[PDB]
Amino acid sequence: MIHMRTGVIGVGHLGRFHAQKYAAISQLAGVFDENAERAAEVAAELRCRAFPSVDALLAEVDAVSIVTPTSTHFAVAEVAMQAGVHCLIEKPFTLDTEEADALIGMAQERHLVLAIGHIKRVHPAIQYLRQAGFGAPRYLEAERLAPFKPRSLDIDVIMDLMIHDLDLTLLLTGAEPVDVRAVGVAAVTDKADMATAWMTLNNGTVANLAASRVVREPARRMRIFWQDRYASVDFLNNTLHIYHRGAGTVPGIPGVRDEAVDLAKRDALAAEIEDFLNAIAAHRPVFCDGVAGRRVLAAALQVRVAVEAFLQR
Ligand SMILES: O=S(=O)(O)C[C@H](O)[C@@H](O)CS(=O)(=O)O
Repeated sequence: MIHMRTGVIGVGHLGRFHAQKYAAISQLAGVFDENAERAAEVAAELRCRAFPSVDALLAEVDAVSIVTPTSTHFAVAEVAMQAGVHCLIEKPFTLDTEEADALIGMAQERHLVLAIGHIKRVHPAIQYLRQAGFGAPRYLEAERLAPFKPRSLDIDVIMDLMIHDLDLTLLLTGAEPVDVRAVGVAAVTDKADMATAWMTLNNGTVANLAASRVVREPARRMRIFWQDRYASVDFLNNTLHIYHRGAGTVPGIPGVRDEAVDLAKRDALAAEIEDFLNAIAAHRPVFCDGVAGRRVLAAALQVRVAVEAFLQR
């Protein structure tokens, strides 16, 4: 438990979970939401305050999570940083890279920790693969497929789904995109319901990333290819398999050993929030800062522009 005054700005569906975590691991002053009823129920459930304004929240805390709609991230984070308050912003960072540039600048001027909520970085399989030190993968192939739900029309297939694997790509490789091509399929509306991007980075890595909001059953998978290894990750079922050239148990693939990696299930959002607060308190680097958030944001905008161009021809 960290000794820190914390708050959440925006306590809808996911903001409430942020608030639960902060209440468990820090001194949660309370919450603010534009819908007063909703803040009031969140505060009643967590036994914190429901604040009458964002400013009165900010007066009583050192750090906040910002879990408001993406188009509001800039204005809210601007107010929060003007008050010298550190910020964990839910992904995606902002709507465009100029807002992200401005908040990075204001954060540096204020000597504030700026973290973006890119939860997939703290997934147990990704942590294990980073600690294995395999180097930059040469090829990544990923699928993020979500069933159509009443709210799916507000799911941006690139900015809300694919951005996870775009970010993972940029992190595991440490490289920058040189070429982005993409296709999209729009069934319900003019907006893509599924998209697939083919990204070439400046170290020669290729990422082949699919996302959909209209599938039957969920699917969250990533296959990763190095020169001497193959990693298969089921994010949903929390499983990891690593193949190397070996001693013969794998059917249909000769001369390879499949190592089933024993992954522990942990609370990802609790992990991300503890990391944010430790970064403030120890001055150590946070799991995903503003710079990385903007990197993936620029890539995702490239993908989306390509997708909308495909769909419009
Ligand atoms: O089980 S795995 O996760 O190892 C791969 C899948 O079986 C297959 O759908 C895709 S692949 O094997 O051709 O890359």
